[PDB]
Amino acid sequence: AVLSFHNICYRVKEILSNINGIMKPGLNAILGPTGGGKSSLLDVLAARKDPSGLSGDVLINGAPRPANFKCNSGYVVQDDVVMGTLTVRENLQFSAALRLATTMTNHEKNERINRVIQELGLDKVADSKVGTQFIRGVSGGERKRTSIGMELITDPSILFLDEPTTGLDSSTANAVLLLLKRMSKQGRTIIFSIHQPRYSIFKLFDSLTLLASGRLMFHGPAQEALGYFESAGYHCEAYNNPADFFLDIINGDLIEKLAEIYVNSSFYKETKAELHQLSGTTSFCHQLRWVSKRSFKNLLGNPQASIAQIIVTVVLGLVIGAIYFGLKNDSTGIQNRAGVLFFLTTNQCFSSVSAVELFVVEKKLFIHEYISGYYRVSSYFLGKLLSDLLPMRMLPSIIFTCIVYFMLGLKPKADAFFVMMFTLMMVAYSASSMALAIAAGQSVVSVATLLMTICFVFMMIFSGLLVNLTTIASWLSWLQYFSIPRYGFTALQHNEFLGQNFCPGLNATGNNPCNYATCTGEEYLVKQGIDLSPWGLWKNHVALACMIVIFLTIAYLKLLFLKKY
Amino acid sequence: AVLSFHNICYRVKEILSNINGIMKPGLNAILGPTGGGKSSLLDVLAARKDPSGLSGDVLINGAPRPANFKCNSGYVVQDDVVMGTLTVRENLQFSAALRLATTMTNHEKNERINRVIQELGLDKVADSKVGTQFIRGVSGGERKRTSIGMELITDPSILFLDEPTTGLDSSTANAVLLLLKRMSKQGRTIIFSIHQPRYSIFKLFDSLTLLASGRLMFHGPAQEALGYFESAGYHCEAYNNPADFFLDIINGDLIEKLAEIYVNSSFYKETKAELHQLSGTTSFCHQLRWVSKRSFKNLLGNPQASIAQIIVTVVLGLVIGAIYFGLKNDSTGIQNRAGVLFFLTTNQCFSSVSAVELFVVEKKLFIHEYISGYYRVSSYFLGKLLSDLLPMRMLPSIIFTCIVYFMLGLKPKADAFFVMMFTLMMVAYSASSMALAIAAGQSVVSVATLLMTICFVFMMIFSGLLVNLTTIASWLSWLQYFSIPRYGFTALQHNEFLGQNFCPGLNATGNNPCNYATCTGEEYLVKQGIDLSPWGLWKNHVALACMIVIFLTIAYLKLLFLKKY
Ligand SMILES: Cc1ccc(NC(=O)c2ccc(CN3CCN(C)CC3)cc2)cc1Nc1nccc(-c2cccnc2)n1
Ligand SMILES: CC(C)CCC[C@@H](C)[C@H]1CC[C@H]2[C@@H]3CC=C4C[C@@H](O)CC[C@]4(C)[C@H]3CC[C@]12C
Ligand SMILES: CC(C)CCC[C@@H](C)[C@H]1CC[C@H]2[C@@H]3CC=C4C[C@@H](O)CC[C@]4(C)[C@H]3CC[C@]12C
Repeated sequence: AVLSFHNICYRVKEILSNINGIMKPGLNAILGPTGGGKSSLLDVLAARKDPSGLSGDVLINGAPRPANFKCNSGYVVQDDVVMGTLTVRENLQFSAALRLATTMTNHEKNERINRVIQELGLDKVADSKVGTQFIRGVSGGERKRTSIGMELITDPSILFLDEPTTGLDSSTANAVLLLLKRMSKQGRTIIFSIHQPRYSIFKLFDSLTLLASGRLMFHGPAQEALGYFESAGYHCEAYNNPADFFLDIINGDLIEKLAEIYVNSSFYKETKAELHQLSGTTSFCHQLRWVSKRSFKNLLGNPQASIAQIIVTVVLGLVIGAIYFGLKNDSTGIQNRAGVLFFLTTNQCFSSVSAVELFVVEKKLFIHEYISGYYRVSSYFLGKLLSDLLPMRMLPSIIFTCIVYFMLGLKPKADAFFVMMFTLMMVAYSASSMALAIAAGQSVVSVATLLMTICFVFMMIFSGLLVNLTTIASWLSWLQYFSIPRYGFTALQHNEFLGQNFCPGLNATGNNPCNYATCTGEEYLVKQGIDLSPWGLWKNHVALACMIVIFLTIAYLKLLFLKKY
Repeated sequence: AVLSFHNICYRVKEILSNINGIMKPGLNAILGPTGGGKSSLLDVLAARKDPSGLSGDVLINGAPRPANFKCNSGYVVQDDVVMGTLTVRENLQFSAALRLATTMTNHEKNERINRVIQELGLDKVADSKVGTQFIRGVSGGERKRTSIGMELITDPSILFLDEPTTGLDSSTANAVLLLLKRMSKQGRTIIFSIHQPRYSIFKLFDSLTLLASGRLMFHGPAQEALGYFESAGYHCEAYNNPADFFLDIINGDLIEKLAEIYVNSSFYKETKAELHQLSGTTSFCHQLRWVSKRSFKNLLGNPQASIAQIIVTVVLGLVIGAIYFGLKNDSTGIQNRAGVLFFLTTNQCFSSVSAVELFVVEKKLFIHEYISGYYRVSSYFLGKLLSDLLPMRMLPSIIFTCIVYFMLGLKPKADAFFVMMFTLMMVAYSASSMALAIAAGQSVVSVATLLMTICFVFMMIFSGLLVNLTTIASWLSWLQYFSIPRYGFTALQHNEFLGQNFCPGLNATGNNPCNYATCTGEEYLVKQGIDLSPWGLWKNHVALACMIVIFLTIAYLKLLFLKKY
């Protein structure tokens, strides 16, 4: 194929202006400083910029662009979207399992990818972890071509690369481009935007589209690539870089002085002729099965934050298991259970600040994938929390009630012990479902951690311990239902002080003199304003279920309405 | 003033090796890549590297370095050390007020610095805020020139500049380079290390000392600056950068091939001739008066970290003031009073995370000023907390207990109001001192926060409310004394349960049947196990003062034993 664009303009102040470059198959390039449009019109061609400010017409061999054009062409980006704790043969496995595996069977995807790993120089390191900045692995010179093949699995026709060789250890930074030379001969239109090449590839190109000050510059066809500026007064000369002086008139030795050449130039007079010549979603249930495989294999591969909520949980169980040990039934038994039941509820809230890193640590990965048509939004959101949020906020609840229960000496039944295990694994979801809502769809975390714990302290006040709720008169008992650690703390106190006594040496079973005593259980709950009825126990657990579905929806309601551009 | 160094070696693996350069008065330079040794030998000549790993010698006009060599030579650095929210005239005033003017009075410093601001291009914007990243102001081309004049006040001999043009908006990047030429004509030996110049001032220098791979490289003299590489095979050619092709040898068109030409070059053999020829704390009381004037001015002009700790104090005072309001003396008066006293002492303890930014955010400021001999460490530390710690930890305490005391209805005495205002501003310093102890002398905040709020939860348990302390049996009750909000909570509970009744309609002054009642005040305190005597109240305050003196001391001790190099 062949790309072209005529009379392109754009606004957010008008950013770009009328440019009319052509783009033949081969190996193109975009040049210029960072302030110009070296990173702008790449997002115009690949349907990445917003179609509001776009005015001109961009063509693909005379025909206009299809309605599915962005999901057939690669967009290898600068910041690497390859997953860290994953195998390379597993990483290309994930790309092949979504874009093209609708009809071909499971021994047809593995022969197409072996055609790719036999390219790229990859068969030596084909079964290693790619490594992160935190864990050593495959070096940075070999991960950029690893991300190239992830969008080469489907058969493309344009590879919109996005400045590969920046911060890429220049001794082997050419190894990406000499690789790009040999793959360009098969009929691929490599269109990218390199960042400050010195001299070496200035002959090893096919067509430049240098831009400066975000306005306009040609030199579309370029193998001579320098002859346009040696007749304009401002000459690049002996002992001068050719690729740096061209934009040095804004660097201080006007750009309008070299802009005005193109009314009477040597390349504009032929390109307007051709540009005026030609002027006239699959298998939903397969998705969240395979999306579930990455986030689970990511957790096993990185055992530094996974065990970090297991050790600090079972250590904290033993400290509460050692401070409290054999709590008695004396006069200091009401206060001794009011604390240890308050600590288990509040720790299940405040240790759920670490769910902000479930969506915001890889927000750059998500927007690139959904715009490339891998999976639907609801398949990501129903699959992500089903794989990481559930089995990391459930097992650190049942270990944290199995250790503590037979060390304190609570009510030693069988059904009343499976409720305390149930309420902690329900309040920890309804605490984490709050953190998922005010985080998803952002870029930083230091405005969604100072905001969340400043709202988790206003929930800690109305909790039936520091207030004694049935004393605020009218206009501040309607904030009482908005606090998550209430409903866990009430249901934990309901099955705890039923049928117990705290006045040993006397008896008040049915003969109760001497008021202002609080020595039996069932009068203590009356004073704290909670119902003495078996419906009143399960009233909280149907409230947290409605607190989860409300909060989890407005996460998924805001993952749809985000700027996917 | 003339520098000379012969056969320098340096080990942390030896990074550096034998270098043989001579530095003439004029305007020198240091070139090369960032991974090499351009940023390494600047800290060797300017006495910033430690003299341990150094084996070679440096000479100032044949004499070695005196014991006071770093206290006459400025070290203008690449990241700015100018105070952001301060005016330029007072900023250069502070630089003059410490180094030289102990004998002259206050009408000689402005006589010298008016000559300085008449240079430098300062006479337009001499009286504004210089600004920072977060708050705007004077542009970057004027902020870097302010640091130059800041260490130009005392009459120097060498200005060891430290890569000025890093990220410095190239159209006026030559302006500071043009400014350095004119001041150098009067006996200023400028030694700096530029970062990738294009072509222009490469000829407008006096003596390069280009280096690469941290090993060695020559061209000491520089007036032709290119005549060496046209005789070495790897010739810099027409239409090629001369500034890069000298160091493009690290990219591979071998660096060591050029080093073998250095045993037979035209500059190795005559430089060894001369180097083998020539080889054969003031007014301490005045200091902390003036140091406190800066940081107090840094609170006035920056109303984003000062009034932010007043609004969240007074919007919290009403929320506490409205939840509890007119607390009674009936049977739910104990729990309703122990809550709000627990929430006041812990809120002063978790409001200590906002004081670890008091030393950490300006460590790069403190290291540069102490090695240049501005002030002693005991003047900086004792001058810091007098200005930024005292009037910002006390004023959000007495506004927090005045607005709530009559709002709740506590004991309406006169002296019992001056204990609650006193104890909260006594627990606040001891809380802020502990956050000063495990932060002072570090680089990142996110280690001294997840280590400190993991310790201020081990103090929130042993706090007289969630434990009922006389049940921890033997071997964890020795951990009872290591917790800061215990001492603030007991002394607040001591003067608030003394002399009241929580048993309306009955009376237990000397007639108390019906045990487990807690109808009087003094039965509640003995049930918690605190001393019911005027010694036990003031026992906590003398314990808190011993906590302050211990923690403030190790803040001062770990400031001394720091790697100031
Ligand atoms: C078990 C508990 C009970 C109460 C509290 N918090 C408070 O008692 C409290 C009091 C006042 C404020 C208000 N603060 C005022 C100033 N502004 C700026 C911020 C909020 C906040 C919290 C924390 C905890 N525990 C807790 N909190 C956070 C984290 C952890 C934790 C535990 C284990 C592993 N990792 C983290 N544990
Ligand atoms: C703004 C959003 C996030 C918070 C929504 C709070 C609401 C939805 C929560 C707080 C209190 C909860 C209610 C408390 C009482 C009951 C019991 C029963 O009669 C129906 C459910 C119902 C009515 C709960 C439904 C969910 C509930 C109404
Ligand atoms: C490193 C620090 C925090 C712990 C060291 C202990 C210091 C800080 C604290 C902990 C317990 C405190 C002691 C507890 C008991 C008393 C009461 C009286 O007899 C004199 C003060 C004295 C003796 C306190 C002095 C300060 C003290 C010793």
